Amino acid sequence: IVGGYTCGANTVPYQVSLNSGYHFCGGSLINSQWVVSAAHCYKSGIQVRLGEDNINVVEGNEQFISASKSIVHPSYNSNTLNNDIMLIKLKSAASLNSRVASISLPTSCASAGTQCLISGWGNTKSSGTSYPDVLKCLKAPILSDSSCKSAYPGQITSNMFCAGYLEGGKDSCQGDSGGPVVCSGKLQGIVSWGSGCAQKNKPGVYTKVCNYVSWIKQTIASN
Ligand SMILES: NC(=[NH2+])c1ccc2[nH]c(-c3cc(F)ccc3[O-])nc2c1
Ligand SMILES: [Ca+2]
Repeated sequence: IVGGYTCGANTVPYQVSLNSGYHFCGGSLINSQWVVSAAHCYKSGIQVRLGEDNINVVEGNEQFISASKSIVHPSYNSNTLNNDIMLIKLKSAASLNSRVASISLPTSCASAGTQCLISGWGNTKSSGTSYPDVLKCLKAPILSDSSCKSAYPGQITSNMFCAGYLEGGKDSCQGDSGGPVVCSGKLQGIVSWGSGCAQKNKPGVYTKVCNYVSWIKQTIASN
């Protein structure tokens, strides 16, 4: 997260860290046994780490659970990143409490101008790499579809939306992929891609979760 602030320990209780010997992507807990992340974060050997603040220190509240299976959307296109969503089923259910809690799926899509919270342990520098130990937060608005298509002509599909600042300086970045974009208490986006990080007129692009709620529900119901 570039231009963000320290969230504060366990203030984003649905945030998870996907780990394979190091943090490589974020994710969101949607119920005690499932996590939603980005399809491009897929790899085998994933351990889901819940209740984290400093990912390099066991401070208490952490729950490390192995993934039993990861389900990448069947129509995920790795060249366009269209349908960049994946569901991860945990080997055992997590113990939910005030520090580890799930976030709700939306019933309607969010409008331009909606203010959202983006969080993650990704790079905090736009020019270079500085990875934080604790969770960073960023408040950012959803941009109109015309400004998003004007910024990335021919690369935005109806399953994506832009959020951020066209002046540059505040954005999600590498290491934040798969993490949450929460607006009014509902999970509206998944950190997916962008051109560099916090560059002027190049806002971040997010997977539009409201287009996948029936898919998520039907997939969880059958697995
Ligand atoms: N500017 C952004 N809003 C952004 C967000 C997530 C990213 N994730 C990545 C990324 C880069 C890699 F080289 C490998 C995996 C990633 O998720 N770049 C990203 C850029
Ligand atoms: Ca920790």
